[PDB]
Amino acid sequence: KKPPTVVQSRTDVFNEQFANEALHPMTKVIFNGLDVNTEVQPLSDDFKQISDPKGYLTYSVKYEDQFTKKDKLRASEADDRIVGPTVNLFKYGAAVVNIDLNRDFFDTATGIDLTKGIPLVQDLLVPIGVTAGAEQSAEYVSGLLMVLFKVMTDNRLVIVGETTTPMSNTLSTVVNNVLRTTYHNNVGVNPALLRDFTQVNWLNRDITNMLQQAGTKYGLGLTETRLDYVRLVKTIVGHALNIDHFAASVLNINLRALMEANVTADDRIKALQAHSMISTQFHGPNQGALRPELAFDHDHIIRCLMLAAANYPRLEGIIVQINTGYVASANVIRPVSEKRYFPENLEQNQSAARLVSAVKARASEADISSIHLAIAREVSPMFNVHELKKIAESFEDPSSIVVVLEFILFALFFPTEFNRIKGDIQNVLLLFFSRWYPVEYGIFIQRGATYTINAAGEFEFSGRNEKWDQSLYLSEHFPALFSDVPLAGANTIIAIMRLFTPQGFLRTDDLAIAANFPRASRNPQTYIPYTNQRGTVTNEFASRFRTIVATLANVVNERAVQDDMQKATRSCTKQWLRHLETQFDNIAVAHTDHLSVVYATMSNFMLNFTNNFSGNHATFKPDQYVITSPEGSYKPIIERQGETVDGLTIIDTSIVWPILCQCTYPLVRQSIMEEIVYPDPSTTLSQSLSVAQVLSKLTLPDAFINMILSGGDSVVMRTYQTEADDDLDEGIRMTTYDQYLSHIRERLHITNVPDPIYITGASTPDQIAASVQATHVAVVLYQSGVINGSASTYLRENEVLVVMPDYYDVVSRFANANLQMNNNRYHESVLEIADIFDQADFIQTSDAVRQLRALMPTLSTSQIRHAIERIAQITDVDSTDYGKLTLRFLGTLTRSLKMQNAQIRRIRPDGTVLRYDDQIDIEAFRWSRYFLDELRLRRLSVGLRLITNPRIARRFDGVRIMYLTDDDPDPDFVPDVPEGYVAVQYAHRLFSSSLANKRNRVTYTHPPTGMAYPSPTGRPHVHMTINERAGMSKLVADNIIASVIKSNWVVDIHDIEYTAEVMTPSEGYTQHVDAESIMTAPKGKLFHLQFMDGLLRPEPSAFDPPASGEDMRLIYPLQPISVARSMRAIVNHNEVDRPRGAVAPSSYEMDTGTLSRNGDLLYSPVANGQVGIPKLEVDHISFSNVVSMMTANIRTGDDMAVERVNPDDVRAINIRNA
Repeated sequence: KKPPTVVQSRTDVFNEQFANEALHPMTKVIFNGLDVNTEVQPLSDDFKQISDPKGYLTYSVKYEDQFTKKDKLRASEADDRIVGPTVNLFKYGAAVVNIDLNRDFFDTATGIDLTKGIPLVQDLLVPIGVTAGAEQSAEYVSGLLMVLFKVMTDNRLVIVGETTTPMSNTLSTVVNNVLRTTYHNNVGVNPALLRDFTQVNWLNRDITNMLQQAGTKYGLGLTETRLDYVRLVKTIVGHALNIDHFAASVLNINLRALMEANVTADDRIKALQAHSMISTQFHGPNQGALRPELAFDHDHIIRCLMLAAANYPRLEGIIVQINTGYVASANVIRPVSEKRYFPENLEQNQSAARLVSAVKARASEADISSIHLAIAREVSPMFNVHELKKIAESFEDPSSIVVVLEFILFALFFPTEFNRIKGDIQNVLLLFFSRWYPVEYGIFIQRGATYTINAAGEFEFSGRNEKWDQSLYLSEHFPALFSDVPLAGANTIIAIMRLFTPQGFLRTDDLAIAANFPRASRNPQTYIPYTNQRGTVTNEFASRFRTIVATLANVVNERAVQDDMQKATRSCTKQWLRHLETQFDNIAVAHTDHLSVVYATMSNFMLNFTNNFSGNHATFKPDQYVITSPEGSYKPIIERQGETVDGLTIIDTSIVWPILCQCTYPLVRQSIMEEIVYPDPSTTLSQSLSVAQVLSKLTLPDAFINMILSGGDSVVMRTYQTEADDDLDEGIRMTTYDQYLSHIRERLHITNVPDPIYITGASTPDQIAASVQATHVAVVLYQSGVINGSASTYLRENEVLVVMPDYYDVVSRFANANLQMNNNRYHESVLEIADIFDQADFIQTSDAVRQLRALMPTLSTSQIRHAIERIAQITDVDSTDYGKLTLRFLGTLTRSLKMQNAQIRRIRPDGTVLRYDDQIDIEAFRWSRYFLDELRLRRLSVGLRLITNPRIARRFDGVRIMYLTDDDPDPDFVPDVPEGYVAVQYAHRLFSSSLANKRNRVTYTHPPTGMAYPSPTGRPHVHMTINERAGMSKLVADNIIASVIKSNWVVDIHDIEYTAEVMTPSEGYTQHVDAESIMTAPKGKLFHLQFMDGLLRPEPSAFDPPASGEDMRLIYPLQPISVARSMRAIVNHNEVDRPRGAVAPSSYEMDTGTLSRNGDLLYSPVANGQVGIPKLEVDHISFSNVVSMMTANIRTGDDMAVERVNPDDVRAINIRNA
């Protein structure tokens, strides 16, 4: 390579040993403004800032090609921007008008295909174990998941785009009563603008009839103007757009939570004071309420950081690397190549040759990558359990007291990292005491080598001489040397363990709570190792080491004279023990003045979210949270698995020998002044936001499918009937105890209810009602005895689930007075968990999600895995230039954890999952709200009203085969079953091959008569109902469709799926559907039937010679087709005033109404003194709404500029109390 010219490298060692000082900062000019040095990024990249909003539902028109005219209609020049694109979409000749999902919002980038009318996503939920072409029907059920997913993640926030203001004398008076003084250039399309502009007379009459009612009042444009309180400029205007109320409700939730958060851009200063030095100052710029911002979400970030520690245990390497980057950027400890482990004329002394082999064998070289790592491990959270670097000592000589002095200095410099490995230090120290104090060692062992904490606060010592392992750190056993309980006879061992006590204080996170940062406790309190020591002659931290060595020089003296070693070999020990006295006085000025303001400001970072230490080694344990789940195993947060970050778990206690001796500090040298480097906030702020932005959207498809399937779990019950004339559901509902133990009992420890009562036969129904009113699920437990006839009347009426231990003679447990209940009279049916449980954010029991689970196929724990990997393929998350460095660091595995009804609970150190406690855990752990944001539950409730809308539910099931003529075509015509038919359920027992007339024929047997009907000609009038269509022969299906044409049967097939597009008579039928595929197809094939609206057919001339053929029609629907129809046949008939069956638009489509103070949309009031009906209560669809949009004077989420002022002296910064 290079290596340069060893003369030039000999002056390299001379250069880096004798460094100097430069860089005077004075310039120094008058500035009559605000001297901005740094900029601040926004705390939450949350909102997009689109200008013209696109709705969820838009109009769609299929024109009839003959009556229409393909020109653009030309109104007046001022009206063509308002009325123009409406009359060009509802142009004269519109056959049908359908209301469907918007294609350029639910575009091809989200994988939703809206070509066939319904949403269809390809490979989200595919049923397994079916025929290879039977997955098409399940795409609708997985299509509505992605439509619900896009509404939920719709973070748009409308800014006023390119509006225009017309003159009032340029618009006609039929528009000038409508237009509210301005309008966007993209006005959209809405049939209320068709008033006095459309050619069609009955449509112009029906819209004039509706807009003159009291029930509606259509407007367009500016309604509200929230002028600001101080600057007097307009901030939030409400424009009455032309947009549907499912998209206008989401756009108002994004504004009602941005402007009514009342946290400005100046609260980013609170997030800088945490990520900078203590008692620094930030000035200006006072941007006020014209620069709003979301509050930093405390409940969500601390909820995802408990998944991110469980799924990704390499997260400890992220937070330490961010904390190491703050230590190395402070220039806090700088190594040098000059050793001073020994005083002058002691290393070459022959007496201490046994001593200098014990200090130079422990003191490693001063590598800066590990001293900075040792500081940063302290305030960091612990995820992998730290274990000790193995120290092999036998404690033979009195010069082996160095190893104990290694542990004293490691207990004072790093008391937090002393606690995490204090047990493996006992494994070394029990070889120390057992070879120096053998009389008092056995007195200590007979009490115990470990102890536990009793519930009554006592110390239950075990009594077993056990070597400690770093597992048992998570269990209830403690190291027994650190109990600080006096023992009679062992007074010396307890006295030396009083030298490992910490010398610090307990500082609350005052700058982190006010910054509203994530914390995993109630009072976030960290342990700073030593108090700032301003203005003292004798340093009160260095004087602690005076009294430690004064005890250790009596321990090493009694060990020396017991084995009558030399006067010289003992004097060289005590000269070395007071050389550690002198070298500690030089650095205790610089630890307790310059480190104690670094450990203070590192305890306020965003990602240092746990308590590290309390102040007592005898009682403290880390709060062991887990991610519990009833349908899986709990994954602990703090969990020893040895998964290193390549040297992060191995704690090296030899780090204190370079810290004590061969490290120069920026306060020891007074004589130059170092001009202490205050690090900038933006390096550790932007590394903490980028991690908290990546993992906030990392379990985002993990959360969505596990929110829909939250109640998808089920139990097995039986329904014992107790009277006559009962159905399958009425009766006493009874399940087994093992079915209760696996599913229902673990969900009662989550919902925090008492145990249900044990009814013993002698239980009145006012006792069972006491358990149902307390435990909110209707579940009681059986114990013994015979339950009286009084309580059987209560369990029948309220459907209370009774839990039995076994199904052994179950009627004998009830006092069956009616004698209708029998051991073989029941209906073994399922019972979903969502049907008996209900909480706010635990089980989604809403009526929208209730329907989708009935449309999903038989799922698995492998298809939920495929549905998560498919959503994360679609939505590639936002990833900054630091976030890509973290995602390929953790980095790949996520599917090891069940997320079914996952909550966050503590555990006992024994291993049992505790309940939620109102006074120990934080309030963000009681209900993990599907691990979602605060906003995206409010967007979700608008999305649930969009899925259960009948206007988009166009997955048509059920089909009818009949042989009527097609002379008046319309999709609404379900053919009526005639008068004298006989309804017959389909079964394979009916059709069979029978020799009839010299030929084997398929023979139908009519079940009311039993007659055999071999030919399909003389078969009776039968209304056959097919429910199965599975295992059906092809020859049988040939006979049935032959029986429809010949013998006029009506065949219903209820178990089919199809879509339907309403054609026009000029376009005609493009593609047909055969009757072979309508019978012999797999269960999940999604058909596409085309129906023709024969209302706009060309009426034939009166002198036309007639044609020959007839238009027949074989396949008919069951339910009304075109539920999405708004208007139909927009023409004017020449004989009659309005055409046959042509419909008028509903008045709810034209109603702006007002905007409520909460932010919900309201219709127009029907009378005075009446609050208007909210638009999300009814199932009607409104296409004009008031959307709260911000103006050009807001600028949500830009970089604001501050002034950082460094403090003057690093010794003048107070830490405690404040």
